[PDB]
Amino acid sequence: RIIVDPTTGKRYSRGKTLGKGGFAKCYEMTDLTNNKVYAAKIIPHSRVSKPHQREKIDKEIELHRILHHKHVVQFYHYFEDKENIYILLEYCSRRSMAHILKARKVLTEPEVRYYLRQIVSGLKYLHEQEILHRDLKLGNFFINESMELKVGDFGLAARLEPLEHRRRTICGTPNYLSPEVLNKQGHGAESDIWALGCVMYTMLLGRPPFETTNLKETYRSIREARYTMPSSLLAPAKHLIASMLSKNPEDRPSLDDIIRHDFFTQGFTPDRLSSSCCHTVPDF
Ligand SMILES: CC[C@@H]1C(=O)N(C)c2cnc(-c3ccc[nH]3)nc2N1C1CCCC1
Repeated sequence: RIIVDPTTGKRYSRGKTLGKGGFAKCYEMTDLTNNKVYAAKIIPHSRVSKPHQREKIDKEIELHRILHHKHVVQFYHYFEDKENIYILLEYCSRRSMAHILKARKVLTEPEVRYYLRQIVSGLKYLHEQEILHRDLKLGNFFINESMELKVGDFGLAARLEPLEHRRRTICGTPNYLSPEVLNKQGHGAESDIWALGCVMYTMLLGRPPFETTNLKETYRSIREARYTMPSSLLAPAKHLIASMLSKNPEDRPSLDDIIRHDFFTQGFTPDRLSSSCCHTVPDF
């Protein structure tokens, strides 16, 4: 099916569906004037009839469209017609880390380093733009044909705010509540670091350190920041976790500290991961 941008003339061809993405039905979409394929979110205006949800996509678009980095999903273009909003994004043929971890249960340490370095690279870029991601999770780490990771889905993302004027209410329903957010202190860069600690734990163990139901009954455990540290973890992995999930956000490492931790520096990390790793545990 041909889709024409009524503002420009520009023609696109819609391919196969890629699945549901919240407000969006997602599809392959080819720009006919370079012949490049994008992963597109197609959102009917009906799904955004309320002013707040209209503001929600507008914000996502506004923030995403200015980002350009190798480990951030590349925003291509957006337009609207009478029926839909179209957001064309970098096509990532190997799905997400959520799909990979579902298949693998647990990843090897060199793989954890491989993926984490790339997450840190993209997050660094974001934090220097003073943009907070606010929903870092495995499902938002998109993987391309060449096994390269891109951080995406900027649907809870916001610009950084000083504590004195900051939003103190929970924004959306993220995968990993910090202590500070649960203490009504709002979400800072350190809250993304939380969230990375939770990610690393999950990559190595296959389950999160705290419940992810976001039920009020879970709040005390998180805000204590007391959890099980399984013995199966190697010492450096344990130590790095342990710092990222510091109770006081001020005690958590910087992004530069994180990639220079013994967990990264004292182990093998290979330059390129094979696609078999979506599948099968790699060779020693
Ligand atoms: C468009 C939303 C999300 C996404 O944000 N990107 C960048 C993406 C890239 N490639 C793909 C992709 C290429 C081949 C299959 N999916 N998918 C992406 N998704 C999916 C679509 C359905 C749920 C999340």
